[PDB]
Amino acid sequence: DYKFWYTQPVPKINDEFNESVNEPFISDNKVEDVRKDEYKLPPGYSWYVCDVKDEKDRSEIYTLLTDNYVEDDDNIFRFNYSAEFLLWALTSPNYLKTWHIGVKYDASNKLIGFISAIPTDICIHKRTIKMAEVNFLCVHKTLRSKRLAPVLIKEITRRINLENIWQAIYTAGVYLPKPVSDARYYHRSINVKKLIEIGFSSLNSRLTMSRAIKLYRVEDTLNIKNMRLMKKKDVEGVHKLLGSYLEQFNLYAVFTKEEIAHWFLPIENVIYTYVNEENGKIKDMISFYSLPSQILGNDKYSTLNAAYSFYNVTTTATFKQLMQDAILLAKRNNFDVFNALEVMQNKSVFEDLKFGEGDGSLKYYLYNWKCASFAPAHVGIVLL
Ligand SMILES: CCCCCCCCCCCCCC(=O)CSCCNC(=O)CCNC(=O)[C@H](O)C(C)(C)COP(=O)(O)OP(=O)(O)OC[C@H]1O[C@@H](n2cnc3c(N)ncnc32)[C@H](O)[C@@H]1OP(=O)(O)O
Ligand SMILES: COc1cccc(COC(=O)c2sc3ccccc3c2OC2CCNCC2)c1
Ligand SMILES: [Cl-]
Ligand SMILES: [Mg+2]
Repeated sequence: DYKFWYTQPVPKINDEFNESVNEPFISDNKVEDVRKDEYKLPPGYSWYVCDVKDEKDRSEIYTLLTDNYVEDDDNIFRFNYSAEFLLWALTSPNYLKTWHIGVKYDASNKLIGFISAIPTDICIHKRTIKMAEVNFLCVHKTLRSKRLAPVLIKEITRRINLENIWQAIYTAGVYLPKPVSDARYYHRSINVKKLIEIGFSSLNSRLTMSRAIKLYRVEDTLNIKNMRLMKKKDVEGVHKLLGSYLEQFNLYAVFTKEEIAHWFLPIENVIYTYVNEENGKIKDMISFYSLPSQILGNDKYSTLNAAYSFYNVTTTATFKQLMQDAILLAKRNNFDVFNALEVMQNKSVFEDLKFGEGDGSLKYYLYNWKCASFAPAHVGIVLL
């Protein structure tokens, strides 16, 4: 049963829609009727408006996530998004401070809950809808299974609806009512030895340590020799290349020139974008973001450095060549592992490029939207 989810404008567990259905569950909503009062929290807890632009507020959000955010099923790893990453993720064009919602415990003044949204135009099945992208829902490990999460969700929904937005996109590893797509992740080993010493990867009697190192070795030469860090001048070119590529997919964000500069211009230890320019034209792009995991209870290593495949477009190479280059660029930036979802064209290169299947999948969800579900090849958006 999904006692909370079932009260919400999302599909029931059995709902399945034709490709021709593509619409809200609840249309003709009115901003004027949205509740003005904040949702009621348990006694001794208060809403707090986080200023992601303030170093100190931002560090409180960081601590909460470092200690309490997503772990894998074996709880060896916990996501450790850096402060400077959270600042990029939360301050895209037209972002609203009042969509960055904390909850404090009054007696300690400590942040013990968070939820965020940013505004994004989302094209679902060729209809572009102004939506909210929701992320970084977190409750402190000590406060789990007390029905705080639905209060966080309902408060942000109300804050979102105040801006006349009635749809959202979000992703979770947990299964909820009901995904529009479901994409397994794959991982390409870069620093083999580390990955074995921490348990992520393993050896058979056939595959010895030296043999595993050799298996994953890469040639430090790019397939596209002029692939270079993106610069401000490249923004219009990236806009045209990415914008045109993304139109083939069933689900994707429609990016303005301003969002392209926000989402792609490199920031050390956050976002890496490389371009291939020919006649002042951007004809190829690789991008990936930095998402470390903290390694729980390993005597030797505290952090796994991990590049996450973001948006990759080639017109002068094979997609395999392009991704092979993405892997090398991540190795050049001291990543231990390169992670990708089986979205867009990704899956076609995983065998050849020596990716291993992960343990699970990332589900893609819409709020207050009814449509046909689809295979993840047709997914054209990567969240943070
Ligand atoms: C138009 C605007 C629309 C606005 C909003 C759109 C929707 C946005 C939705 C959010 C999108 C966020 C995307 C995102 O951030 C990326 S997915 C990452 C979520 N964060 C984590 O997993 C961190 C580790 N865990 C936690 O901090 C807690 O376990 C959380 C806070 C997850 C749940 O706290 P708790 O102490 O374990 O649980 P209770 O408080 O007792 O609450 C249980 C109720 O929460 C439902 N639940 C559990 N996990 C969920 C999840 N990941 N999405 C949605 N729902 C989730 C659950 O199914 C149940 O409902 P039910 O009884 O019906 O089954
Ligand atoms: C620490 O636990 C993990 C250990 C190993 C692997 C994972 C992976 O989980 C995910 O959801 C993934 S993979 C991937 C690969 C490329 C691009 C995105 C993602 C992704 O979603 C991201 C976007 C949604 N918000 C969290 C990360 C977890
Ligand atoms: Cl209610
Ligand atoms: Mg709770």
